Amino acid sequence: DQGCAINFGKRELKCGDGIFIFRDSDDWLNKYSYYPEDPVKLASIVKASFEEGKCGLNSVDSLEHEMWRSRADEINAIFEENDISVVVQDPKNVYQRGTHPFSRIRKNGSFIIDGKSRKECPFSNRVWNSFQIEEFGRVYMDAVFEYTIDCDGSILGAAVNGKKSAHGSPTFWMGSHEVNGTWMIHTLEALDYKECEWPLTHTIGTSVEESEMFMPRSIGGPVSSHNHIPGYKVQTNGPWMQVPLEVKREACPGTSVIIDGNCDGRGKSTRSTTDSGKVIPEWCCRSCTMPPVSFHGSDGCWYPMEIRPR
Amino acid sequence: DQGCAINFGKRELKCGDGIFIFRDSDDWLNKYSYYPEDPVKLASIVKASFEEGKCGLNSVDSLEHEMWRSRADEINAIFEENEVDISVVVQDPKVYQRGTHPFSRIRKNGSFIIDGKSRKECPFSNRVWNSFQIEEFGTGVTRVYMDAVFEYTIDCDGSILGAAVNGKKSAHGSPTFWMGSHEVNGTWMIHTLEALDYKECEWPLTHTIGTSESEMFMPRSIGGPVSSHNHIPGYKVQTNGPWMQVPLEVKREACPGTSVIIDGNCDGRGKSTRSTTDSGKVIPEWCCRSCTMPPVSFHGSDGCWYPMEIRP
Repeated sequence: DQGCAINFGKRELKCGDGIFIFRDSDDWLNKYSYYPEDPVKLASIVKASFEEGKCGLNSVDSLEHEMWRSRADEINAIFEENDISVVVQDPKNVYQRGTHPFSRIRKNGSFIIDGKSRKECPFSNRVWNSFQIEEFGRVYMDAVFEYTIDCDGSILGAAVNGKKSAHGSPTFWMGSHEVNGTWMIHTLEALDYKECEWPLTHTIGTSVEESEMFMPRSIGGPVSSHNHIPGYKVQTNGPWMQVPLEVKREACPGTSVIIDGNCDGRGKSTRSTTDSGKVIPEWCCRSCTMPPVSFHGSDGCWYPMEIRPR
Repeated sequence: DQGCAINFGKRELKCGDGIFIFRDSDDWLNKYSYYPEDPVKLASIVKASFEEGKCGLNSVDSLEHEMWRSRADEINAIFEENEVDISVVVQDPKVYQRGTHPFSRIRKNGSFIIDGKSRKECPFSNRVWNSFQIEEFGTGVTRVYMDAVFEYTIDCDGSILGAAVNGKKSAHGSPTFWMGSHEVNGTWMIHTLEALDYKECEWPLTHTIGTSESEMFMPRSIGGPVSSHNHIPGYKVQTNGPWMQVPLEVKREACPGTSVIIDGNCDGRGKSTRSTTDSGKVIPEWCCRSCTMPPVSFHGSDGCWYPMEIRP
């Protein structure tokens, strides 16, 4: 990796060789060309998997969904030639957990790629995480017949430096820093809602319990010391199911939080506006930090589980 | 951090933002100009430590030793001008060991030996080891600034470390250490390891990658990441290894003029032994228990050495 970074805090320019992790993989929104195994073996794989009694798939991330939407037509043409057709519907960005791996090779039935749990096949009868990537990047994919719950490590990244760190992915970016001795989040952009856990071999400083972390493990978020914000426990019932998120350290427009010690807390997150689009600027919280945190997603301003409407 | 990686001939260019670590920290050998706390208060600190019963210091890294060598004279001059019967002399550990005291808080020619042989009068007990912290990492056109600390700590300083992982690639870094792992057919395994000192500060738990103590190649106490990335298959922890040498280079190749054959009959797990004997003659009769086909061999001061699993 022959490159040439430049800092501005410590004022370096140092060039040479090493390891680089770019965020801009979060910005190359559509440049990949996902080529699965081949236009033949994949067809037989899905045909067999349907023939065993798996109604439809369940994408794991936006990359899988894009690949399937682009390559449904080739598989349909192949089957035409050699009684099943794949119809790729749309989840907004809320890829949930399927509970089956692919199956081994040996009316108009359908293999819905990721559809609503319409009482005809629940999430139980779906294949979720049964691909793995061989080339970093055009990306080639290979099928797998073993169930897994950890995300694919071939596309992840992590890095630490002097008082700086960053957990990356093409659809995720968390950036921590150390101030006054401790490590705490300061950037967080999520473009999906995955449910694959972060692998241990790509976490930095795995020496924590799952009770101080900000982003929970199941939603997919590194299990480390860098992943937590002081004064806030795990965000189980957070606003994680939304479209592109951003965790921000500022009170949401028109509202205010006054640090108290008498108002109940630790329930579920609540939007700043009511169901009729009216703000409620009467927010309290228990012992929290001086500024509040607030997500910025699909509906807009949400608040963490420690900030309640008084 | 707006930098990028370039491919020659292919003439691609991918710039942006992120985190960048470079090996070349093990290439830039002499540009640092270390500045201590200040010319005046460091003198008072070492004077107070001497008054409380600490014979001398003990450097931990090459950076501290070079700083002391460069800046002993200023402290000597300040001491002279303040009329005090002390003077610091700095010797030369070729191998930095462990003291047991932090700097003491401020409130015939005595000797405050920086790092010299344990001459049965100033043992390691009366020595200060790890009492500094880099605050700013300089500007350059680098000038590392150091601030005292009065609490004993056995971890190294994180302001100069760095770790990174990517698709099937990893690297733990320092200006005096570079381990680089990769993932081939399953697990992770070292493929490059260059050490320039013999430190004894443990790697910090917050700058490791995959912290999930009997398979690690480089031991913990010598100072080496506690991670799954830190091991070589078939070779267990290197307690009595050849770590005490000047720049090492863990190489995966047979040693010159020798030969290794895997055997299920010979002894193992002893101590590291050099390829050439005490008289400069090789011994090409090397055996190994369960090991791997390409043997590993530390290349240090005297040349070839061998791990603890390979015996003559």
